[PDB]
Amino acid sequence: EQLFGRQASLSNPRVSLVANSGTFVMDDGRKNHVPAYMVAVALGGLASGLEIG
Amino acid sequence: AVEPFPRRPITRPHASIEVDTSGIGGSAGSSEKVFCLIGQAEGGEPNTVYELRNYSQAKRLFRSGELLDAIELAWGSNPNYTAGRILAMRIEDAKPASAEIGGLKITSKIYGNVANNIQVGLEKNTLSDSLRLRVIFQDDRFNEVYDNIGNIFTIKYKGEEANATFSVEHDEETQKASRLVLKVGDQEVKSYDLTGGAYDYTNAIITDINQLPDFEAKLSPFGDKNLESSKLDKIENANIKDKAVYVKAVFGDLEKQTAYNGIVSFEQLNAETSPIKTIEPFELTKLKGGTNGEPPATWADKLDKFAHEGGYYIVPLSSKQSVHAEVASFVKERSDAGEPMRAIVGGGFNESKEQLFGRQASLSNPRVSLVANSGTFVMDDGRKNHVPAYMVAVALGGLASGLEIGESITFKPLRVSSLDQIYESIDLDELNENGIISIEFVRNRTNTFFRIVDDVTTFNDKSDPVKAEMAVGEANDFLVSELKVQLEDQFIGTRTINTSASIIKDFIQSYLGRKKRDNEIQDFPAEDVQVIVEGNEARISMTVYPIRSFKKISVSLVYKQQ
Repeated sequence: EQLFGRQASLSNPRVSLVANSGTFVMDDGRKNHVPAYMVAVALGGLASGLEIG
Repeated sequence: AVEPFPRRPITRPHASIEVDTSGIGGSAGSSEKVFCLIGQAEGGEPNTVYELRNYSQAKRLFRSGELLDAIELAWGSNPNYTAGRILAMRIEDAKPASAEIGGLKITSKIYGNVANNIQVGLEKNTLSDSLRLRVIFQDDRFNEVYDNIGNIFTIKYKGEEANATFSVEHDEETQKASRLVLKVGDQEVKSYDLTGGAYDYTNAIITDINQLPDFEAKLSPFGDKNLESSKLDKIENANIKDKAVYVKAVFGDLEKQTAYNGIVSFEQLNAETSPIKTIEPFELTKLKGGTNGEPPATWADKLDKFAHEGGYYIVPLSSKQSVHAEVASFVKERSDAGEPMRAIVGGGFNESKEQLFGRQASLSNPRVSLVANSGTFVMDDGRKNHVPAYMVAVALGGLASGLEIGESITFKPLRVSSLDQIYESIDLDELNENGIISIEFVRNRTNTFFRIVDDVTTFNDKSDPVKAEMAVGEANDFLVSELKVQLEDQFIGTRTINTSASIIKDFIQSYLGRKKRDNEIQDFPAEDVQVIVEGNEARISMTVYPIRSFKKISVSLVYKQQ
């Protein structure tokens, strides 16, 4: 519902809203539990690597 | 014709797999020609012709009936000679079912007695001052629900002034409500006529109201609502300073969403110049008045519907002699008009050969062939059905549709499980000599076949193959028709500045030579062509030898010593 609240406030094709939050295992073996905007980086880093098509 | 069903909109990318007793069934194969059928069939629009490419569409639209069984025979009779595309129209003049409750006239997209099993109802959503809808079609178990119906956006006035009022006016001449005015403290800021122009959409109004420093119009997230302004509802003096003032288009929201329902159409009840009966919640109630009607005494109007459709083969699923005459007259008309066709007919169970001769005596036409045998077929789901001849006629029609133009149905096998009567050699000869097409049984060491003995039309004379053998006549038919239409395009259709008789003669000879190079025709006389031109008209005459098939072999044996 809060996600829909953000959707209600914001509806723009130039932006996408990610909902899930999780944890990542990183260098040195440390695993960090992080908010969604860190997941957003993973989506952004992925999309950056993918080709245009 | 019309390919009725477009895509279903989808929501998510996924793969789903579900066990079932039955599959998707047959499929239309590549074909030069098209196959037309008429018969008893539940579902679909009466007096409308539908094109089918797959058995799934036939199930989805022609929900049940002997017609749907006929399609299965057409594509299931032989995988090698699978029948081509299909044109179908239901004989029964079914009716829709209707419900008129709660300010709404509700009618069924489905036509027939099934339509009365549709239930639709509205409910009041106390949580958001909105109406709610549910649609259930119990036979197909199709359940649909809509919520927050009608409410688009909310307005709040934020200033300290005593009173803010929201008003919408009504036009009685057309029953529309096309004004929306915001007033605060007996002073007006703006007024939006909802009759197009400046504020055609509610989107602009929301933008307009939001610009006002003392107001905010906020979009409801429950369902896309960008309706045109004219669809807003009658509203009279709503206090904008309060917690929430709703802007409503009850029918407009219903009109958009309900268009996507697969079962129902909605109309807004006019009272019985009468004002609008208010759309209000009501119990989920059955639709009523949907029936199958009765078939017409004459099928001529139905057959006239197929003119200019290109279906070479047409089969009526009936045994009535008068109906057969109607088709024969209709086919005769189309052939002269420039649309050649062939009709396949067969009536009743185990009908007497004398009665077959009675039909032959009444009817002798090269454009039609009469099938005598009746039998039973094993079909999908393991059910085996014992059926009249006109269902066998479909198998012949479906077979002939799959075969190439130059190849006859003669002697080809058939999958029919069994036949009512097993004609003897003499019995078969009498039928074939009298222009009756029949089925023959043979047995291998451990195999059994049902074969089509030969191609013969009701026309009896053996003198002219084109009259007798439909395969030969069909080859001539497609040859001429394909030639003329091409010729029309080059000279009549396309802008031609000049033309001579000899030029036409060369073009004709070029066309025929190409056919021989494709093996479509075996031989012909090159010098026999004639061309005459007379003002705006030209006469063309030519001859081509029909193909001859292999019929008789006689053998004798001699035993000897050593």
